[PDB]
Amino acid sequence: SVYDAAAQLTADVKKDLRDSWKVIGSDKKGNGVAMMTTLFADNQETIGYFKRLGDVSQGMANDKLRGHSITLMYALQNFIDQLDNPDDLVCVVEKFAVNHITRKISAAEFGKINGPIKKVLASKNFGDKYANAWAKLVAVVQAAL
Amino acid sequence: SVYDAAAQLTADVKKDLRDSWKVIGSDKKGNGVAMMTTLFADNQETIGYFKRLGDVSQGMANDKLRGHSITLMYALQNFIDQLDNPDDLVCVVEKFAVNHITRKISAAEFGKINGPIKKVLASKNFGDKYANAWAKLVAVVQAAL
Ligand code: HEM
Ligand code: HEM
Repeated sequence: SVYDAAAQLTADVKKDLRDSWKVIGSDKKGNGVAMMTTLFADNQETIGYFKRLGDVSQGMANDKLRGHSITLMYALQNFIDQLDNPDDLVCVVEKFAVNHITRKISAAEFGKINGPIKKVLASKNFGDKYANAWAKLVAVVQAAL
Repeated sequence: SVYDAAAQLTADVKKDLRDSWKVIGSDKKGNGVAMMTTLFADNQETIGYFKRLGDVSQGMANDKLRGHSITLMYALQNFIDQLDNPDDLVCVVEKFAVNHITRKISAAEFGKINGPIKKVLASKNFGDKYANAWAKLVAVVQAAL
């Protein structure tokens, strides 16, 4: 249940999400592309889904990948801004869930983003505590897939 | 080209866009839904395109419409944040252009959003000068359709 999952976002989890987002959200282009390239490097089997983006190995030089990556960060910004109201968080989560359901992305495969997030956070000196907080937010989307 | 349309946006236009966005972008849920409901009220012929959202006459109560409306405002937030780097603005614009090209939305049809934007701006006392500024930003997307 997406609603039960959303209920897991306690006061402490919400603060950790906001505190870490202040840092990684300040450079959407840089961190967005970093998240994507890490996903492709650590999980080669997912590259097939991103056929439209072309040669993703080009990274920042790939205009489609850069546009996609920046936009992905605004999806996260959206989630963060909705933390105060669970009903609004749920409706935006289900909107993006549909974007992935149509792409045939399962909850299990969506969860492969946790690795990349953990690594990007770690590069900015945010440890497991923060990685786990983000895993709970990702879990809300997983519940809708 | 899209780059040409983007590179054209002058300092004064960007100033008006950012000044007005500070206000209408401060209540994404409220103004986003207002924009969509106005589009449906003034251009009833577009309702059919949004059948995935269900009964759009439900307004704020429609969770799918609310989720869509909030997300649409983040696309605009994205545009506004990229104003000073045409290269980044172009790649995000082309990303969203694809979202509409796949739905068979022509440049002319996409321009129907200007009416609703003008009205929402006016509700906050931003006159024609501001509506014209926004029409220029919308024109950047039209250059990609
Ligand atoms: C934090 C997690 C993630 C977020 C916030 C997210 C967000 C997004 C957004 C906003 C889009 C664009 C939707 C559209 O315009 O159609 C997108 C597209 C896509 N996402 Fe994700 N995504 C995430 C994780 C993943 C993962 C882990 C996979 C794959 C294993 C995935 C696969 C896709 C695919 C295939 C597309 C379509 C790309 C295209 O052809 O343009 N996403 N995602
Ligand atoms: C300020 C201008 C506009 C912006 C920034 C915008 C933004 C968006 C965004 C972000 C999406 C979601 C893309 C996806 O997840 O697939 C969307 C979907 C859509 N847009 Fe727009 N849009 C605008 C104007 C229009 C206009 C004027 C029309 C039609 C005359 C239109 C028709 C559509 C349709 C049919 C969808 C699909 C809705 C669905 O089934 O979920 N858009 N738009």
